[PDB]
Amino acid sequence: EYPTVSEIPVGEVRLYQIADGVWSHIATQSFDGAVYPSNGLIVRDGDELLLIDTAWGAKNTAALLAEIEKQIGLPVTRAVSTHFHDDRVGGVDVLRAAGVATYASPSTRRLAEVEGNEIPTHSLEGLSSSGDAVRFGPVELFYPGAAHSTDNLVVYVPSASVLYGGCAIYELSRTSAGNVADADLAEWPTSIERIQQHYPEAQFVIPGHGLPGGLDLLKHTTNVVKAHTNR
Ligand SMILES: [O][B]1([O])O[C]([C][N]S(=O)(=O)N2[C][C][C][C]2)C2=[C][C]=[C][C]=C21
Ligand SMILES: [Cl-]
Ligand SMILES: [Cl-]
Ligand SMILES: [Cl-]
Ligand code: NA
Ligand SMILES: [Zn+2]
Ligand SMILES: [Zn+2]
Ligand SMILES: [Zn+2]
Repeated sequence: EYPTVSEIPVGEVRLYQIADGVWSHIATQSFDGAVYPSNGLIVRDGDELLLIDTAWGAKNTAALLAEIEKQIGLPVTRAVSTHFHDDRVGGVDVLRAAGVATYASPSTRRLAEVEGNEIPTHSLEGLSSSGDAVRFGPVELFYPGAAHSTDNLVVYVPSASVLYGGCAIYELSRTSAGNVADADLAEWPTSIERIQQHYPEAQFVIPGHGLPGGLDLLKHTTNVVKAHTNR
C-alpha cells in the first residue's frame, strides 16, 4: 500500500506508518521535466515529533505540516536535513516559521550556502568523520562517508529497526544512477558497506525516493552505482 509517484499530486503529502511511532512522508516534485516521488521520515519523540527532511519545497512542506497535524496531531519540534539538496532543505524556512528547530551538520549547512539552498539553523556536532554516529532524540544519525553527496547522513530508528537511507540509497525500481554531479561515485560503495556493517539489523530500509524494502536495497544501490561508474 506504499504510495507511488502516480498516486500523489504535486503539492500534496501522504504519510505511511511503518511501525509504532514511525512514519514516512511522501511528496512529489517536477524536476528536469519528469515527476519524482520523495520520502522523508517522522519519528515520535515522546509527546513531540522529530522530522527527517523537508517535503521538497515550501509548498509541499506546508502541506506536510498540515498532514502531520491532521493525521498524527503532535507538534513537530525538531527537524534534521540529511544533505544540502532541495529535497532535503527546501522548505526549511516554512519549518522555521512554524517554530520547528531545524538542524543539519556543519558540512550540510555550508554546502547549502554554497549552492543557494535554505540553511537549517542549528549545527549537529559529532558527525564530521566517516563512521561517526550520534543519538538525536529517538534516532541515531550516522555519517557513512561520501556517497550521493559528501555530507549525506543516514538515520536509524532503534525502536523499530528502520534505516532511512536518504538519497544514498535507491529504491529497487531505480536501475540507473542519474545526475551524480555532487556524488562521490568512487566512495559510494564503501560508504554503503559501512552502513551495512553498522546497521546490519535493519528490517525496513527507506530510500530517498520510492518504495521501501529490506536490506537488499543496499546491495541494489551498490550495483546501480557501480554500473554507472562503468559507463
Ligand atoms: O535527489 B537529490 O537530492 O539529488 C540531486 C540529484 N538527483 S537527480 O538525479 O538530479 N534527481 C533524481 C531524483 C530527483 C532529482 C537533486 C537535484 C535536485 C533536486 C533533488 C536532488
Ligand atoms: Cl530554533
Ligand atoms: Cl531550539
Ligand atoms: Cl537522486
Ligand atoms: Na543519486
Ligand atoms: Zn541530493
Ligand atoms: Zn533552536
Ligand atoms: Zn534526493
